[PDB]
Amino acid sequence: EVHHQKLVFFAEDVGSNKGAIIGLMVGGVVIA
Amino acid sequence: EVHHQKLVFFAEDVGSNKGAIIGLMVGGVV
Amino acid sequence: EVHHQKLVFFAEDVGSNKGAIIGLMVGGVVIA
Amino acid sequence: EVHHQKLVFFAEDVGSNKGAIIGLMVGGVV
Amino acid sequence: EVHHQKLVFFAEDVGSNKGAIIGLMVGGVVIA
Amino acid sequence: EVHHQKLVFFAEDVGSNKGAIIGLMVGGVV
Amino acid sequence: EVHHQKLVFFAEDVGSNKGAIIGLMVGGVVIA
Amino acid sequence: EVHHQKLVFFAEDVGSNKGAIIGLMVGGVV
Amino acid sequence: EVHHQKLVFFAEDVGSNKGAIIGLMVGGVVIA
Amino acid sequence: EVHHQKLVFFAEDVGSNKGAIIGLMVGGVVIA
Amino acid sequence: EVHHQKLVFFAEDVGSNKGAIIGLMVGGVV
Amino acid sequence: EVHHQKLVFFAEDVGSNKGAIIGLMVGGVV
Amino acid sequence: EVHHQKLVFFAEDVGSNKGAIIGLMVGGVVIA
Amino acid sequence: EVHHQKLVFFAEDVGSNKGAIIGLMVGGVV
Amino acid sequence: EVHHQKLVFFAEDVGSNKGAIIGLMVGGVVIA
Amino acid sequence: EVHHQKLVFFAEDVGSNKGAIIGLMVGGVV
Repeated sequence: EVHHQKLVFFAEDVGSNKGAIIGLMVGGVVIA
Repeated sequence: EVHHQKLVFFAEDVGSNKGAIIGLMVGGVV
Repeated sequence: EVHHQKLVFFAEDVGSNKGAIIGLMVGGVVIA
Repeated sequence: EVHHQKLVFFAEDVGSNKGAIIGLMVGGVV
Repeated sequence: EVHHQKLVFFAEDVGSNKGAIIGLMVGGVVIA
Repeated sequence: EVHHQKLVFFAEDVGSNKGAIIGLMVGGVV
Repeated sequence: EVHHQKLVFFAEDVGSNKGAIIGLMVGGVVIA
Repeated sequence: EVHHQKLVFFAEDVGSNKGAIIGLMVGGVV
Repeated sequence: EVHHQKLVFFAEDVGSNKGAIIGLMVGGVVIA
Repeated sequence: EVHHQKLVFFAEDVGSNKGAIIGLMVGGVVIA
Repeated sequence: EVHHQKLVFFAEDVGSNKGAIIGLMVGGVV
Repeated sequence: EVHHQKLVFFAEDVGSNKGAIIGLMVGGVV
Repeated sequence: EVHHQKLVFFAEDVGSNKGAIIGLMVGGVVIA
Repeated sequence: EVHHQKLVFFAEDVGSNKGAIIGLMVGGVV
Repeated sequence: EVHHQKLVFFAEDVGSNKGAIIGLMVGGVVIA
Repeated sequence: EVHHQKLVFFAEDVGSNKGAIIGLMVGGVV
């Protein structure tokens, strides 16, 4: 089947927003 | 044959926003 | 066959907007 | 066989604007 | 087949506008 | 086979417009 | 086959006009 | 078909006049 | 602090002159 | 502190020149 | 100091003359 | 504290040239 | 503190050059 | 305090070169 | 100590060069 | 603090020059 990628991230604030470190490293290898 | 690549981030501030570290690294070889 | 890449980022600040560090690096390699 | 590339960013303010750091660097080598 | 790229950025300044940093660097190469 | 390239920015001001720093550098070589 | 490039920039100034930094440097070359 | 290149900038005028810094350096050669 | 950009392109034609496709689209903007 | 970028590409055509595809898309952004 | 921008193209001429395609669209504005 | 970025590619021919596909897309968001 | 990034690719063809598919995608994200 | 990022590829042809798939995806967040 | 990264790949031919699929996916995450 | 940006391409011809397809699109926004 064809590649289906879904990445959902939620980051809500209710007083003092800061922000954390979020790193998404996606790697794919294949022939042709 | 559809390649559905959906990347969504939901950020909502209520008091005072600062700044998050969002790093999206997508690498593909064919 | 049909590439559908969609990146949607929501940044709704109701208090004081600052500035987040977002880096979108997508790399594709394919033999023509 | 269409290449649908949609990049949408929603930046809303209701108090004070500053300056976010968003970098979109995509590389496609065919 | 056919490339359809759509970049949409929303900036709703309601308080006191300033200025954000947005870099759009799309690199595409193909052998003709 | 129309290469649809739409680049749209919506900057609104109802307080005190200033100056956003946006750089659009699309590079394509066939 | 045919390039349909459209750049639309909306800048409101209901509060007070100023001056945004908008750099439009798109480069497209094809072998002849 | 014909190359449909459209560059449009819409600036409002309600507050104190000033001037935006736009650099339209689009390069397209075959 | 000071931009020192230099583009040097060497193209020899000892066999037969033709026509290379060189696209120079550098964009540099700074907030004022 | 200070950026020093140097891109050097060597193309020594001795047989029969044609044309290669080389895309240099450097994207750099920074809050001032 | 002063902005040192240098653009030099050195094309030789030994065989049959023709003509290269150079698109110099450098955009720099503050 | 210098940021040294050196990118060098050596393409040598002694028979017949064609056309390689090299794409260098780097993104630095500070 | 001092970044030293060097990418050196060697491609010496003594027979018949064709065309390899090389994609260099480096992404860096850091809070200013 | 030096970040030595050295990436080297040695491709040598003797008869007839074709085209290898070289994909380097380096992503780092801090 | 400071990050020292060294990647060396050899690909030599002696008759009929082809080329294999080599994908290097490096990912690093850290705070500030 | 001089921003050294050196872009140099060495294209030689001793057989029969044609046309390389090179696209240099550097985007920098401060």
